[PDB]
Amino acid sequence: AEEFPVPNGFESAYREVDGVKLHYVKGGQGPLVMLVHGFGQTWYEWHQLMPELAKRFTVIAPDLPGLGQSEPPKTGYSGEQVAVYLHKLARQFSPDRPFDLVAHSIGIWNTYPMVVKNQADIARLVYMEAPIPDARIYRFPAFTAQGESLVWHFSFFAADDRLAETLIAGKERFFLEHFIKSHASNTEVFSERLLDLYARSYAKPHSLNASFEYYRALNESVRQNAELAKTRLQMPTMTLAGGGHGGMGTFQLEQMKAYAEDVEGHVLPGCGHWLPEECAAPMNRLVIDFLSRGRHHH
Amino acid sequence: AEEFPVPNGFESAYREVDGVKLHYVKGGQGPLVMLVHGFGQTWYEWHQLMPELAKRFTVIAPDLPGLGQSEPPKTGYSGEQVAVYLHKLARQFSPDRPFDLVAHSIGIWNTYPMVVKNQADIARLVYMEAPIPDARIYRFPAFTAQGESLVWHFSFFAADDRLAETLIAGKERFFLEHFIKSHASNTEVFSERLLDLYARSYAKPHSLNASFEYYRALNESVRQNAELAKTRLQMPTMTLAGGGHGGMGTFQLEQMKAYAEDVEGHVLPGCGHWLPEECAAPMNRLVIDFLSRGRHH
Repeated sequence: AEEFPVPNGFESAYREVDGVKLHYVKGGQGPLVMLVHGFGQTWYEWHQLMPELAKRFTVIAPDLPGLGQSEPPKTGYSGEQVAVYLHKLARQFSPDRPFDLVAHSIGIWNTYPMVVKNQADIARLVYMEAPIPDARIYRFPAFTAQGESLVWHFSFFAADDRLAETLIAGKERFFLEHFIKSHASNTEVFSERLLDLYARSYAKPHSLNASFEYYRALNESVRQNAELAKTRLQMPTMTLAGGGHGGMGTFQLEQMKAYAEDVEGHVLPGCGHWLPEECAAPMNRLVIDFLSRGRHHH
Repeated sequence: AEEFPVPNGFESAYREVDGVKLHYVKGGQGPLVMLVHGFGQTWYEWHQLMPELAKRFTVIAPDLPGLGQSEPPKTGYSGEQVAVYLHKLARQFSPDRPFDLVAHSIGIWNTYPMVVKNQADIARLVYMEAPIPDARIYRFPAFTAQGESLVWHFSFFAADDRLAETLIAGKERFFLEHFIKSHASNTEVFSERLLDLYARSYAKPHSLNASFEYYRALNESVRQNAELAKTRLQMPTMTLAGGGHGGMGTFQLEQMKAYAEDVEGHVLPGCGHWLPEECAAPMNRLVIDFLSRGRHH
């Protein structure tokens, strides 16, 4: 059985990486593009982009360790630790040439270290909708004049005593609907059915815990990145962010300018945090065009 | 039936104020001092201070509307609305003389408007461990280099769709122990027995909901106070804050300086948010001494 429907022409499969069984969905032909999902979701957030991208590239979309159908990490949930798994997975499929990387939400946290440490392995980079973990995250407000702030969940999820697991267990669907809609401009794109699918996946006990362990390691990731960022990124990079309610707006590109020498950014009006679903068509177009400036299958 | 044990020589009673039945505990004789508790607690947080103050003052400690044994407010949960109930309650017991006020946590939110609107009724004021609702609250961080921040719960509690009640219902005792200890320096004073008492009170469905309605009204309280703060407080004021884990530190006094002409402040080392329980000896002493500068028994 599969947690999410696999697009025609794609395969659902697994690979062991450093003793951890990673799930991914793969299809297409040509140079490799790895798509990395974020919190509250799985490989499936990429299911609309995948068929289009697969016309020109080999596309792989893994589940992050502990989430979807991937085994939890055996090392830890810090960015540097998780990035090893994703880098080695990509290298299994693209040993002889650099690959492209697209990441959303905590997919950014879990890839930045392997990007900065293995720059020759990364042809082009697309990051969307989340800060790279650094001191900037300590500036986001706890509360706003309009109500709940964007990232108070960083504290909720990082809290000890299994605070988040304990409160959310038995209420996973309820919580995820609130969380998704509070970070969305276009809530309509999230059908009750789609919410059901995502909720059932992250409700698996080890996945509910894994979700929050990423946040429990966030300060460690910030400290790791303080050292890593001494080396700027040199590959062509694009950032995307939502310009509507729930989105990062200008923050995404502005932060990335501090990390990357060669970066272009777009803010998508009318879209929030969940770009692949809220603004599928324009997001897909921007990603496909940016990656197609490089070598690919015709 | 009582949720918490009354100190010897005190009485547990109720007063109807504007159609709302308020619970309070009262004892002593002399000029009136009203003690107003905050979130996660009830009048009981004052139970150690109460007998000491009662040697020189008439002491009243009410339960905030909807919390402890008090009915929910009929108007609303904004500071200005709740302050009416508390001002009227105090004035029933001290109709002809100013009274003293001590408030902790959201007790501050629920008293500030009646202090600024009725300055002649307030002889001396002690505020501890919470911001007065104003624009400064939007500057607190969501996350810190140590972990969870002081006031991320403002967002959690204010969130739509009854987010906090829905998640916390059935898990009130677990949640309260985490919340209290995460905001404490001296966590050891929160025995399982004491936590059981506080949890059973706020787990009453209407109390769990009321708790969060104060936060859902927070932005309204900020808007209210923007107008009220055009007049500085003129009565003697003291602020207390914890200097340990979970405490407000220097913020308490620094904010109060913008509100009060006559203010002295203290930061208590090794103490977090829960001053009456974490640091009873020094906190009680500071409060008794400050209030005893004025007329007492």
